[PDB]
Amino acid sequence: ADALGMIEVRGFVGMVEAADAMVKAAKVELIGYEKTGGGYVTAVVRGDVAAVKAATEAGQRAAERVGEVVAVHVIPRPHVNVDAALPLGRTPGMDKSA
Amino acid sequence: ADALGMIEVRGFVGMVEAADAMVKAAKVELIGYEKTGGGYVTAVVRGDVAAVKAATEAGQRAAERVGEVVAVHVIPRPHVNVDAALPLGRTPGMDKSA
Amino acid sequence: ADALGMIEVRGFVGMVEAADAMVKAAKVELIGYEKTGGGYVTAVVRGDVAAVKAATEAGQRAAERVGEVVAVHVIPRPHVNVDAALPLGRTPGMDKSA
Amino acid sequence: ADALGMIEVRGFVGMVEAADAMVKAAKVELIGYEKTGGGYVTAVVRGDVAAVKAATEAGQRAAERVGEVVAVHVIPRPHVNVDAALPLGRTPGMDKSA
Amino acid sequence: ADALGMIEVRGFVGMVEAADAMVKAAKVELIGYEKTGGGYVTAVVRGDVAAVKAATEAGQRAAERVGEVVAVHVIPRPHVNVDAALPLGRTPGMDKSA
Amino acid sequence: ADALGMIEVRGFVGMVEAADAMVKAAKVELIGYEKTGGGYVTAVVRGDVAAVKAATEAGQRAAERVGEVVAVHVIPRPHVNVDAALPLGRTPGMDKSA
Repeated sequence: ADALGMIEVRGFVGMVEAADAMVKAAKVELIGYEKTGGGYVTAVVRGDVAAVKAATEAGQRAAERVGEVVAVHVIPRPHVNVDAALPLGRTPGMDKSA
Repeated sequence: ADALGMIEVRGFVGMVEAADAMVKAAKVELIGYEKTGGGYVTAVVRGDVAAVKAATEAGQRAAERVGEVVAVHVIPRPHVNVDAALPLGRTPGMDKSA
Repeated sequence: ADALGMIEVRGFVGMVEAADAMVKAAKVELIGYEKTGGGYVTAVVRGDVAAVKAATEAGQRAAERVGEVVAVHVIPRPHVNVDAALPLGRTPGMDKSA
Repeated sequence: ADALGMIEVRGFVGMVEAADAMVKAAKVELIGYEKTGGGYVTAVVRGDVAAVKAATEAGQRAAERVGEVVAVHVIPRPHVNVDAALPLGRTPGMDKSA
Repeated sequence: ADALGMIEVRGFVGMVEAADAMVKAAKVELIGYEKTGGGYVTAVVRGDVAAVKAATEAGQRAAERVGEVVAVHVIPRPHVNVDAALPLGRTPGMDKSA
Repeated sequence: ADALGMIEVRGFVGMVEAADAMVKAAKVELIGYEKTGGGYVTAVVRGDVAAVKAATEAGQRAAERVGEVVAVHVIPRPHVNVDAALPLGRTPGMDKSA
């Protein structure tokens, strides 16, 4: 599975800026955003480990100027159970080559 | 794609005043508002880069008199993945010109 | 469009008292209330500029005795885009004379 | 219209005790409860003005022993627009006598 | 009606530990849990007064070690209006012997 | 019934890292995650008592590096009423062996 990048912000605007910067910096796909209430939202991007690493670093830098960044993290090889149980945009089995 | 303008406020009233001020200040379309819970809401406008910039600065000014503004930001050239994955009122492909 | 009055309270009871006082003080219609989570709720009334001004002032005075008022604001002539994009009870086109 | 009694608590348990105490203290009907997020909930009772006043004071007393009461308020003669626009268990027109 | 026991925790894990300890300590039924947002959740158990009293005391002791307990309370004889209007797992009339 | 493991975090990213670490550390199934609002989320894993214990300690370790962990707890032998009333991924009766 592709690597996993996540930028959590207590602020929609900052999360949007994180997402925009990430997809512009590297070959990663913004698959969606998670809403957990209380003003907390998370931008999720996926791609190769190198791409997700470069995107996440750029997303953090730019979002920090506009909003309240809660967390920034990269998971190079997410477990298949994680992708199946959590909404991260790469449901196992969703593949034409499968 | 149109430029993107956003005023985030922990308060519906302040966001409404922001939104009202933006569409009055320049030729921009208020496409809707995002609810992220915890009292956090974001007014979203779209238009040309010059127009959205003029709108947001007036919106920040107006919202600040009524509420606690959380974030104010403009993205002149938002990435297509962002408009596709996030609800910003400019879904790629939604155009009569095709 | 009719003028717009809004009383935001972090407390349902105080918001209800705001709403009750507003419709009693002047010729304005309580069109509903907006729920943005985190305990935040907003009472929305509409009517002529003078009526909404008198209502909002009475709503603020009484609500302040019972709850936590977040914001109080009046918009005399809300933009048509605001009424169309936001739930303020006067959707443009919803008129028998139209 | 019946008088309106309300006990708002940042805590479900405290609200439940408030509601229980109100309907036990006087001839009032617990019509339901409002959820505004952030842990905020409001118990709503309806009945004659004397009954709701007796209920709320007992409810405040009982809720205070269990939780953090946010607001306590009585509206003897609520405006018809309020009962029509807000969920208080006495929708105008809902009556067999017509 | 059976007695009513409630353990409110600002934390799902602590609420789960409360619920588990309660049903293990005495003859009470965990009927469900109430979600009021802001991280607030409440475990609700019902049974005879003695059983609910023993359960609630054990639920409080164990939950306090794991999470943030907001409120703990027992209602021996909840009013019929409470069980009808609030989701506490004993809707009046839901009985085969009725 | 399988043992129950839980990592609660006020942050989606920290919870995702917890969940990822748990299923990687031991033979446990991430059954899902609970959303209680206010930014609070809980990762839920099921498996043998030894496995879930190994998972949670690794999950706490991993989540703590990324976010603010709210609660960490293991229930070796959860009561059947808990699995029936709460969404923990092991509904009693859901078994081919019957």
